[PDB]
Amino acid sequence: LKEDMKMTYHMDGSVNGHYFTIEGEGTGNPFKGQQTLKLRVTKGGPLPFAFDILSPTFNRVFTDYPEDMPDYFKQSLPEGYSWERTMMYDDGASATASARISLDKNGFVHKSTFHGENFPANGPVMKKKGVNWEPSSETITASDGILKGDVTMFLVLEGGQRLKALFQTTYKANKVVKMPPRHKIEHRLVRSEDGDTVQLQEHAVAKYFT
Repeated sequence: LKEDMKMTYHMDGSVNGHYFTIEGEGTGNPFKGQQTLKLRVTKGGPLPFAFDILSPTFNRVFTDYPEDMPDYFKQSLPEGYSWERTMMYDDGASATASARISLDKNGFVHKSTFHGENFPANGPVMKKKGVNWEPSSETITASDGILKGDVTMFLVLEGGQRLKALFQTTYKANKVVKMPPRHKIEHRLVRSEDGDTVQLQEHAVAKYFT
């Protein structure tokens, strides 16, 4: 690892049975928990839903961990880890996702999938009324060599509303690492658009409870 890393992204996904592919590149400082991504829809575009439902799928290596806390994700390198995720929305929509994080000569390789269903046809997701996720705090717990993450998510929508979702994730390293205590990761993710390339910026900091 170094302070200036590169990443590449490939996602195959679908939402309400409409399939798409996204590719892109990123840079970040994994020690400061900072990453900036540049993503392009290469098949199935333009997306007929709010991009925000995909953005958390696009890497806890980029988490600022305290020096004295075991860092599950950085320990996993160079082999890396994978995760599986469920996302349950307050409107009845639901989605699953998975990702595998590894390293080649250029930097991180991020390969993900996404499957979303039952987003209401006339609702803010399918009408593209997402703005940004509110900052959130994911609780991370350790058991039997794997981590589980739990976070209640609020998508800010146009017109002042919010849509709630429950995200649950299981993070699985390839090898045995030193396991952390129960803790939280504070996430701040911002999306920006320019009719060509979607930008995501995330800052993430791990901290002890209390």
